[PDB]
Amino acid sequence: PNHPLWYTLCDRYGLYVVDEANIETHGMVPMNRLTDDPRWLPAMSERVTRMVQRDRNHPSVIIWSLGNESGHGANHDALYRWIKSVDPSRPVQYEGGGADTTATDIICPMYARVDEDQPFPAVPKWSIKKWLSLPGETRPLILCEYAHAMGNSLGGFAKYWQAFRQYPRLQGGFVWDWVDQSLIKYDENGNPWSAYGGDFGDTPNDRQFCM
Amino acid sequence: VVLQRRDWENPGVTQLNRLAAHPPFASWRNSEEARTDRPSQQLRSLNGEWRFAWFPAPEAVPESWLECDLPEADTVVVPSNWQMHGYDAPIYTNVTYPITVNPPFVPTENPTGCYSLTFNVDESWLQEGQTRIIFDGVNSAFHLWCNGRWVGYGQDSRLPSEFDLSAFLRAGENRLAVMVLRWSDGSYLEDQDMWRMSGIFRDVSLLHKPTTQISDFHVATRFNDDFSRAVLEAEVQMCGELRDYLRVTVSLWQGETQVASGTAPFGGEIIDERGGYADRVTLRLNVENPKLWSAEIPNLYRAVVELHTADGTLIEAEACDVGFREVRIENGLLLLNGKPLLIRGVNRHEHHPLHGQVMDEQTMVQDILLMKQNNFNAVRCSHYPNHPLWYTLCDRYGLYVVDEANIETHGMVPMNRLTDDPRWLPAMSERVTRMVQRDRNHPSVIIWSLGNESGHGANHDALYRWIKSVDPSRPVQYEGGGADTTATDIICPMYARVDEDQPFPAVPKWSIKKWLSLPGETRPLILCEYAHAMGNSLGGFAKYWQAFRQYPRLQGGFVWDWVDQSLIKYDENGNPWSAYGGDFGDTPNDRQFCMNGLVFADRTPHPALTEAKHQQQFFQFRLSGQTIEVTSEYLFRHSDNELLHWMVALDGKPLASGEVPLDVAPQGKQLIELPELPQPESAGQLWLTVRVVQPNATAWSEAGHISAWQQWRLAENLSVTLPAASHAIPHLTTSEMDFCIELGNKRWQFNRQSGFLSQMWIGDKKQLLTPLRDQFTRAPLDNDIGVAEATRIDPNAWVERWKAAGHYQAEAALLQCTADTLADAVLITTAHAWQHQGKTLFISRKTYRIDGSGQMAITVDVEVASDTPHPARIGLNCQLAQVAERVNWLGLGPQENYPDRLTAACFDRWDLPLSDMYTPYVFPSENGLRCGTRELNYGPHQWRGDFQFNISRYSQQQLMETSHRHLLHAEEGTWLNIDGFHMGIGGDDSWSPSVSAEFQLSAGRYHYQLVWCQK
Amino acid sequence: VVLQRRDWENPGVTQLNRLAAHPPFASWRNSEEARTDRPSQQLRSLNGEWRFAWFPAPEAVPESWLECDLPEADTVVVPSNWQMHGYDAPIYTNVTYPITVNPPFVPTENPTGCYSLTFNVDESWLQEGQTRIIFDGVNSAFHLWCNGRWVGYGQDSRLPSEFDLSAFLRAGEN
Ligand SMILES: O=C1O[C@H](CO)[C@H](O)[C@H](O)[C@H]1O
Ligand SMILES: [Mg+2]
Ligand SMILES: [Mg+2]
Ligand SMILES: [Mg+2]
Ligand SMILES: [Mg+2]
Ligand code: NA
Ligand code: NA
Ligand code: NA
Ligand code: NA
Ligand code: NA
Ligand code: NA
Repeated sequence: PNHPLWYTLCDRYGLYVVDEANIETHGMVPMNRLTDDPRWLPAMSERVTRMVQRDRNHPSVIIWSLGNESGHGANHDALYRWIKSVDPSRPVQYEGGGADTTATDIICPMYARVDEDQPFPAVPKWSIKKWLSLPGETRPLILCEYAHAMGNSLGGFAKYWQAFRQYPRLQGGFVWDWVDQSLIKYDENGNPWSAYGGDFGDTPNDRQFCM
Repeated sequence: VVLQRRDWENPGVTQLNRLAAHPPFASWRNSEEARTDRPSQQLRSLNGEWRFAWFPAPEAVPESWLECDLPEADTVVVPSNWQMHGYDAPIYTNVTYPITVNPPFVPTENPTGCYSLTFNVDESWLQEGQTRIIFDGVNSAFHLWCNGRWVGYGQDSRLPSEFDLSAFLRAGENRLAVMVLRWSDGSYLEDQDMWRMSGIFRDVSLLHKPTTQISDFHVATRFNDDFSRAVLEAEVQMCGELRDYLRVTVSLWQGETQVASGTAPFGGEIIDERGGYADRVTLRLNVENPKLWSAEIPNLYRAVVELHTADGTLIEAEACDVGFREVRIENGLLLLNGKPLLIRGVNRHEHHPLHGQVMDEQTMVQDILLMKQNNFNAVRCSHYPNHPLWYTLCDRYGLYVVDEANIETHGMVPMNRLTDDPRWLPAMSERVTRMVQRDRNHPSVIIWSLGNESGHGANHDALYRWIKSVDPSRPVQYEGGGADTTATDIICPMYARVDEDQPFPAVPKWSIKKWLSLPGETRPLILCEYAHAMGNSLGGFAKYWQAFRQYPRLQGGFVWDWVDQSLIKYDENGNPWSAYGGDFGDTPNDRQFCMNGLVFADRTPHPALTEAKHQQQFFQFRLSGQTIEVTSEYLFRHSDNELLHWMVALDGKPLASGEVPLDVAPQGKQLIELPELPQPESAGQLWLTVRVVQPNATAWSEAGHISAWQQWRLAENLSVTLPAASHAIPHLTTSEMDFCIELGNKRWQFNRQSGFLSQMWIGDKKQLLTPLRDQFTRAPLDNDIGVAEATRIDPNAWVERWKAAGHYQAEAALLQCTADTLADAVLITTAHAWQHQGKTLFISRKTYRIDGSGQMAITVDVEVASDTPHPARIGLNCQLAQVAERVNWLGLGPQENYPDRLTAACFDRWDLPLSDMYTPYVFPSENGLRCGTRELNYGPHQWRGDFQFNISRYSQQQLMETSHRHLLHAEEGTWLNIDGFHMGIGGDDSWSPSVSAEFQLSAGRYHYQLVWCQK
Repeated sequence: VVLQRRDWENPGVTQLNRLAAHPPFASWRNSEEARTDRPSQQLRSLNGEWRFAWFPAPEAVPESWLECDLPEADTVVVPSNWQMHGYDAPIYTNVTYPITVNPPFVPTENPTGCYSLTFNVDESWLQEGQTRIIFDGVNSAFHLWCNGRWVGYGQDSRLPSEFDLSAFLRAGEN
C-alpha cells in the first residue's frame, strides 16, 4: 500500500489503481513456504485486511492484489475469499503460483511473451494469446508486469500493443517499471552521481538490477 | 512478565512457544509396534496424581509455587475439571455469557487452577532427541513453567497444546507448574450451550522424538469410477538435518499382509519458481480391489510411515488406520463411495455425570454401542474437536463423523459480531486449522464444520475456503447466518420443520421440503440439529423420516441430542440425585435446558430412543395380501446377519409364527409369501408383527439383536354375539346426598352435590381415595413450557395459554345429575360445566350404565369452546385405593407412547411392573402414557374401550409442583388417568409451540366410552 | 518485558494495543470544512525535527532513553530513512533475503533507530475526547513509549499504526 496521498491524487487526476498487500516472500524455498503455512495466516491476513479497511472508499482503486511473488499457498485462497466477501465491488488478482490460480479473478502473468511459450515446470508462462484459450479458461488477461525497461530496453513493445488491440480478452498490462531505483552519492569534489547495488558497501547485492 | 502482559485478555495472543499441530504421533522405534498399534515407550502418560490449589485470580498466586510445592495444595486426579472436585461451581447457561460481555476482557475475579507435578525423566530422553509435553485439553487458558522457568502459553480448550521441554528438563526429578485460567479471551469463542467448567480435563503426556523426525504426514485415497482401483497418497514432512542417505518408506497392511510398499529419498516435485520442498516426500501406492470403509462395514488398513537410512537403520515410525472411502457432493447429493447417504445422526457432547467433561474409553464405547444398536450411523461433534480416542473408535466401529471447530459466539449481539471482525480472524483460524491438522487422516471424519451459532462473518468465508484448499476430500458445512450461506456445502439448518415454514427475518427456517427447491438452490439438506429430545419429546419424529425417504436431497440429520447434561449431587443421606442448572448456586442459569438427551446421564434410555431406532430402521416393509416385501436401505452390505421372524396374534393371543432367512442385496427387495393362515372363529382383530433379528453377535451387538420391526392389521371379526343374559338387576337407592347402586357385594356411590362417582365398594373395601372426575390438563412437558432461556417467557407457549385461559384452575359446576332404572340396569346421567371468570371452557355430558353383570358403561361427550386454547387431554382421573404389583394391558407398548410418538410401539398384550409405567424424567411432567389401548388390568379392576392411559403413584398435581424427580414422593394408592384423547407432545423444538395441527385437540366435540368392571 | 518477549521474532504478535484500521479521518468539527477538504484543527502533523540515535541492537539501547534525551542523539528530519542520513548502509538485494533465512528469527545485530520528540498538546485535548498518534509508515517494526510509559507495538512497514495516547498525555511538555 502507498502513501495515502497517492490515492487522493489518483482519484482527482484519474488513474486506475491496483492496490497491493505488503506481502512478498520471494526468497523462500519453495516460494510458498510461509504462504501455505497456517502459522503465517494471521500475519498475512492483517496485511490484506487492514489495506482494504484503509483504501476501500477510493474510486481510483479498481482491483485488489494479494501481494507479489509469494508462491501460491492456502493462505492466499483464504484471503482471496475474505476480500470477495467483504468487498464485492472490485476484482481480486494475484500472480503467484502460475498467474492463473484459484486466488485470482484475472490471469495476471509477469513477462509472459506475446507469441512465445515459456514452458517452465509447475509455473509455465504461456504466450498470452495461447493462455486465454487453454481448455476451460474464461478469464481476462492483464499482465501484472511486462516489457522490462532495464537500461536500453522495450524492444518488442509494439508486439504487445498489437496483440492487446486484436484480442478482446487481452486487456493490457503494467510495464516494469516507472523509475530507476538509483541513489545519489557524492565524489571527492562533492559532485552527485547515480549509485546502484553494492555502492554502499552492501553485500551480497544485485548491482544494477534495481534500475 | 506473565502478569504484566495479560495474554488471556488479548485475542492476538492465543499461544506463546507452542509447537505446530499434527496427526497423532507415538514415535515408535520399532516398525512392527507401529503396524500393530501397540503402546510406545516414547509416549509417556503423565496422568494420575497431581498437586492442585485454587485461587480467586492469577494475582493471588504466590511466586514460591513456581519453584516449590504449596503445602496448602491438595493431591488430586488428573485429568479432571476442578468443579467436579468441589473447588468452585459449574455454571449452566445457554446463550448468555457466564462473564460480562466486554471483549477481550474477563472478570478481575478469575478462578485460577494451580497444577503441579514432580516427576522423573530418564537419562536416555535427554542424551539425544526432543522431549515435548502434550496437553490434550486445558480449559480455557494456561501458562506453563518447567523447573521454575517459563515455557509457554496456550488457548483453545479442545485441542492439544504442545511445548518443547528439551532445554528445560533435567536428569532425575523435575517439576511442572501449570496455571490454568477459567476465563480468557478464548471464552468469547466458547459459548456452547453446556456446563461451564475448567481445568486440565484431557490427557497429559511426554513424547520423545529424534531430532531428525517425521513432523507431519497426510494420507489420501483416490479411486476410479467403480472403486475397483485405488491410489494411496502419503505426503511426509520431516524436521532436523536433511541428509542424502535419508529415506521414507510407506507400507500398507491388511492385517499381517503387506498389500503395498514404496520407498523414496526426500525431495518433492517442483511447485514454483523457487523449486520444491526439500524436506518433503510423497509416496504413491497402487491398491487393487480395496476393501472399502463405511459405517456399514468399517474396513481398515494400516499405514506405517518409516523414517530410515538407505542402509536400513530405522530412525522412527509413525502410523495410522486407513479407511478407503470417497466423500463427494455430486448433482446435489452427498455421496459415500458413489452412493447417496442417509444420515441417521445424533449430536453428542462430551459429558459424564460424575466426571463432567472428562472422557474415558468405557463411556465412549458404551455410547457407540448404544448408538449403533439404535440404528444411528453418524455423530456430530457438538461443538468442538473431541478427545483423540473418539475418532479412533468411530474409525473401527463405523460411524460417520462431523468434526466441528471450537468456535461458538452465541451470546454476542448480533451473533456475528466477532466472526465478521478481522481482529478475531487469527483466533478463529487456529481453532479451524489446528483441528484439520490433527484429524485429517481419520476415515470416520467425513465432513468439516466451522463451528456453531456464531452468525455468518467474513472470517467464516475465509476459513471455509482454507479447508477446501487444504483438504478437497471432505465437504465443509456451517449453519450460522441462515443455514445456506456461502460458507457451507450442505444446507444444514437447525430445527427447520418438515412442512411448516418459520419465516424469521434475515434467518428464516423454511420447511425442509420447500428449502431444497428455492430458486437457484441445488445443495443437499442435512439438519445439523433436529427433533429436540428434551424430556417427554420426539413427537413428530416419523414425519422427518417419511420426508427423508421421499426426497433424494433430504439426506437426514442429527438429533439433538444424545445424553442429558445432568450432574450428580448428594443429599443429607449421601444418596445421589440428578442436578441441572442452578443446583450448584450458579446464577444466572438456564435450569433444565441442559437436559435434551435421548438417554439419561448414566446412559439409561429415555422412551424416545425406541422411536428413533424404529424410524431409523435399515429395512422397509410392505404388505399386499400374503406377500411381505422387504426393502434394504443399506448401500454396501448384503443382509448376511439377518433373519425375519413373523407372528400373527388375535388380540394378543398367538395363532401362528415363523422365520425366514433374509437374502437382500443393498437397495434390493425380497418377497416373502406367508403360508396359509388358520381362520379364527373367535371375534377380534388379527395383527401381523414382523421383526428382523441378527442371529450372530457383532463388535457392536449381541446375538438375537432386533434391528427392525413393523405391524399390520389383518382380518377383523366384529363380535355379533349377545352377552350371557343376566337375571340379576342392580338396585338403586336415592337419598338427598347420594345415588347408591348395589349388586351382590358391589356398591357404587354418586355424590349428588358434585355429580361424580365418589366411591365404590367391593365387599367392605373402598376402591377410591379421590372421586372419578374429568381432567383436561396435564403436568406440563418441557415442550409445553417452551423456554430455552430461564428469563424468556413466551405467551404463545402452550402452558402460558392454558394458564391464562384458566385451564388449571377451572371449577366443575353441576348442570344435571339424574338417576333412572332400566329393565336390567341403573342409568345415571350427569352434566358439568368448567368455567373461569364466567367463561365456559368445557362441558362434559355423561351416562353411567350399571347392568346385572356388574359392568359400569361410561359414555362421555365433551364440548370444548372453540376460542379456548386446545386442551392437553380429554379424559377422567381418580386415585385408586389399591397398589398392585403388575399393570397388564392390550394396546400399544411396552414403552411410553404418545399420539405423535407411537410408531415404535406395537399392539399386543403387555405386562409390566407398576414402576415401569412411570418414566423418571429428571424434570417431572406428564409421563408414561400408553395409547391405542382396548383393555387395561390393575388388581381387581379392568377398563375396556379405546383409550390412552397412565398409571402411577404420582398425581398430575405433584408432577407439576415438583422440579426434580428425586423430590417426588409416592402418594397413597394409585393415580389413574384414562384419556379418550391426548394432545401430541411435539418437540420440533422446545422453545416455541411445536405440536402439529393434526395432533391438537381442535374438533370442538369429542366422544369416548369406557367399561369399568371387576376381574 | 519488552526485551524479554522479543515480539519482533514472533509472527503471532504483529501488534500490541494498536487501534482498528479505518479510512482517512480528520475529525472535522465543522461540516463545511469537511465538504471542502480544508485542514482540520483536530489533525496535527508531527513531521519535522526529531531527536535520533542509532544502535547496533535493541539490547544496546540505554534504559535512560525512555525518559531522557541521549546526549549523543542528533536532530533529524522526520519522515526519513536513516540510511539516507548515513547512519547505516542501504542494501540492494533482489530475491535473496538480506538476513539469514531462519523464520521467525532475525539477526542479533539488528540496527535500531531511537526516535524521540517533546511536544505540547492543546489544553482542550487534555480535557475531553481521544488523542491518538498515527504512524503512517515505520520500517519494519517499533515499540512506542509516551512520557516513559510503554504504549504499544506495531509491524507492517506500509500501513498506518495507530495508538491511543489519551491516558498518557500530560499538561506541558510530553
Ligand atoms: O441451537 C441449539 O439447540 C440446542 C438446544 O438445546 C443447543 O443449544 C445447541 O448447542 C444449539 O446449537
Ligand atoms: Mg489471549
Ligand atoms: Mg448456542
Ligand atoms: Mg407402524
Ligand atoms: Mg512479531
Ligand atoms: Na484487448
Ligand atoms: Na529489479
Ligand atoms: Na433422501
Ligand atoms: Na440445551
Ligand atoms: Na441372512
Ligand atoms: Na414438574
